[PDB]
Amino acid sequence: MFYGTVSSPDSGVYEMKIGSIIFQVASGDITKEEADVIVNSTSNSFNLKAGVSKAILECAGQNVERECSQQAQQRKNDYIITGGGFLRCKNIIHVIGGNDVKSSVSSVLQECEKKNYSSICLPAIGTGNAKQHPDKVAEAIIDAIEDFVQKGSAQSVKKVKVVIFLPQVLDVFYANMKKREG
Ligand SMILES: CC(=O)Nc1ccccc1O
Ligand SMILES: [Cl-]
Ligand SMILES: [Cl-]
Repeated sequence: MFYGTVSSPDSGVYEMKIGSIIFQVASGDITKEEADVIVNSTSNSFNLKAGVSKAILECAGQNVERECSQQAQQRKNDYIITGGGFLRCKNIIHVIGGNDVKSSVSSVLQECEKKNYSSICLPAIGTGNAKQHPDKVAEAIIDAIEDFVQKGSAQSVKKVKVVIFLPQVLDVFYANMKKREG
């Protein structure tokens, strides 16, 4: 059930179908990507600037930084949605790196359906400052997408891409895809 075949459409990029969704992984700088939503993996204060969060907040700009701290003071949030600033996206969804990764990805998918968005790009959530294990993170991200497909929830969402800072973490994601393939 659900899983297609792993192939490489471009050097260093690997993909497979999960239901109707194209799931892709690659190594690189996520701030150079274009997608409807880019995901940030941050602290429970939404003001971290270390690792992926440093690159995202510096490239998005000061207006996005201020939107984050404004929402953080308003209520207790599991995640926040801001504009894209100077990134090539419509919105940034800022998730907490130390939280359950399957839950965080499920929330991102649901928010993207609510906006009728088609494409998402995320980092290896939790593997930076939060120091979650890469094998557990890969299993959680792919499980969230499988659950979303099984429930019949994929309508607008067509492409989910993980852009991963360390090539060694990319290798862990690729092995998990091969374990699942049809
Ligand atoms: C998960 C995470 O923070 N990754 C990352 C991305 C870019 C630079 C440094 C990094 O550690
Ligand atoms: Cl993290
Ligand atoms: Cl990453």
